[PDB]
Amino acid sequence: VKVVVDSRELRSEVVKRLKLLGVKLEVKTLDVGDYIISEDVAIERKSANDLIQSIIDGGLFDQVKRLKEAYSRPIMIVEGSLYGIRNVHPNAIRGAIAAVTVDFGVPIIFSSTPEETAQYIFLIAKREQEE
Amino acid sequence: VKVVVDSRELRSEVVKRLKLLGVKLEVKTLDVGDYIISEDVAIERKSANDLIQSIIDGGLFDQVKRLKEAYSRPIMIVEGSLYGIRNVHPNAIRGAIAAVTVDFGVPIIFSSTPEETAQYIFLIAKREQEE
Repeated sequence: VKVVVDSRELRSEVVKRLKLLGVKLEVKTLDVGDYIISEDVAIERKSANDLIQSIIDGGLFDQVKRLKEAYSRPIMIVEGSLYGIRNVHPNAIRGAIAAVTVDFGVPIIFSSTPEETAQYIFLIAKREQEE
Repeated sequence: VKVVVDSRELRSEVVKRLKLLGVKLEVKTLDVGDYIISEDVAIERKSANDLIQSIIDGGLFDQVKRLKEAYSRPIMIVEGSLYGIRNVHPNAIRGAIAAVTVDFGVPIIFSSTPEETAQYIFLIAKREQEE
């Protein structure tokens, strides 16, 4: 399987696992997206803390808009637990999640670790190659 | 906000919280779906254990198919943690999740408790009423 990865992700643990899984990576500096699977499928990796921060600063919807305008089938992988992070009401997180997945129609898959994020990227890429 | 609930959910903790939130419920016996928000939006509540079981028995995709054929904008809320449940490889769960959200295009929102499931149903219903 072949995956294009944005330069900023190069030395991440995600890339390490993708390489262990035998994925062939092509590095590029992308204006949008972190991992490109096909001309239509792109993945944006976001830590739970960054998701919450983007909700606090009201920048999440602009981000999703940009992802959708660049790829017809974008996917967001939120990495890390969203529970236990105070300073923000649960409804603020829930509301944002519902908005992105149901309104914007962009899937928000949850990963517990960078290794799991890599496993998701791998299985999606494999299905793409077969498809 | 008004929500139609399937009879089998009547005495759940989800319904208890929806009532506390001031939601007006209409009970019906639905052939598909557990909570109906609009003519287009329906929600299927599934425990983590039942999701895993449906993957084991290969019945998940048939279930999603039926949800989609009944409602144009179906939503699945998986309640409970999917981690720590052996007898099934993580990739089996990940693969199923990716398939439903990306391939079938049905959002899979994750809830930690029946109370959280109710909070999601509530905020979605409210946005529907306003919309």
